[PDB]
Amino acid sequence: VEDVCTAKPRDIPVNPMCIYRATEGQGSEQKIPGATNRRVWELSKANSHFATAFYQHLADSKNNNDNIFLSPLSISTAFAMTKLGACNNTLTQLMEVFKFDTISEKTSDQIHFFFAKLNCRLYRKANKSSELVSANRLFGDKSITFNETYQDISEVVYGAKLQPLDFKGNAEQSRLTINQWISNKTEGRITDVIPPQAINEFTVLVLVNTIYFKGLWKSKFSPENTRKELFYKADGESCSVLMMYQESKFRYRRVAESTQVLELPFKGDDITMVLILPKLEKTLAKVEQELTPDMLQEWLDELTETLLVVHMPRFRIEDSFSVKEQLQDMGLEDLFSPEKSRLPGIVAEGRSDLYVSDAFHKAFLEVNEEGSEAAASTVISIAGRSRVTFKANRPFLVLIREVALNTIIFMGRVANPCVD
Repeated sequence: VEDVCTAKPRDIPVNPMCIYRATEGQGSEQKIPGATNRRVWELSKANSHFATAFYQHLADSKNNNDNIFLSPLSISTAFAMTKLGACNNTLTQLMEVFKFDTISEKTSDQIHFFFAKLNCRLYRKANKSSELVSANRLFGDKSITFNETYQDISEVVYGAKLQPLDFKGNAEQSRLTINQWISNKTEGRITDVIPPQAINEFTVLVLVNTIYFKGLWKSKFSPENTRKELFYKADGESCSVLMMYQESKFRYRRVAESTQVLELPFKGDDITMVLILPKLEKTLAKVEQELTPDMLQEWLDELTETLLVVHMPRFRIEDSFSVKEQLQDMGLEDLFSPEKSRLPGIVAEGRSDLYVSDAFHKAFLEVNEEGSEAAASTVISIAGRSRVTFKANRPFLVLIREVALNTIIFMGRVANPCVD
């Protein structure tokens, strides 16, 4: 069994309460993937536009000397899970902000199928490759009878089991139970996401998503060619880092405005790490400000195995934030206003007032001699009740693609590596 996605020949129970809907029309392409639904391609593309669109926004909100790291795929999954229960305008905005309107189908109900199609085609049993894994769960207050078909399109399409907690009474204790589920599901890395008073008396459903990844480098680094070196911080100050070094053949190009893009694949070429180390004289800010997921030229043009002598800090960056600030700026407004939020698919017995009170995300990355472990979580809580050389020793951005499907699984700016 490997879920609904590729059952046998098949069909799924997907039909929520409301449906939205003319697509983007120009571009929003497909890799000449003549196959029935090769929508999953345009889903990954839509998803990756939101990833760039969400980073450009978060990076602007974040002081340039801070590290950023998120898993745009975690963020698109946890909200497409919530768009099941949405309706009317809340739905027009979830389709619009997360770019789901770009997938060429005429109806929002379809996107859910295509997400289970790309998820099955992503966390698959790769007994060589790596460890890319996800776990979605819907925890709701024991006292609310939840909507039965919600409950189930979630079992099928997202693998999200309902778990009753006693939010209403024992909410502080309930926060500890979800926070620990996330710990377990990310191999103890994304610890305590949900901040101290985020869940209380009136939380109806907390829904959580996770994504964990471990991968060994193809071309490992030697613990002996690991000297300390200065990393010249984003602010022009510097710190001592344990800087890894190796000589190898790797995909590479020096792209627009001498912004070097390296791809270092993990064990058995499915997942890679992309590093964008922009020239000395530039500022990573510029390259952050003009990022466009249709700058995939950058990525796909370095199919030129090139002999690098690579220097790279081994670091550990950990980060968390509120997706509610930046999504509001992105345009998702109705979903968070108790006034304007329309979500009738989630509750049966009340069915009405529910809104997203806050929405969190925490992330992790340890890159090191033998490989890297990344982890990520999102919980959206809802309430209402009813010898060329590439010496990366200065800030750079990090992508972690899953090549086959092209899905930016994680994205970051390691701007200060001498943190733990």
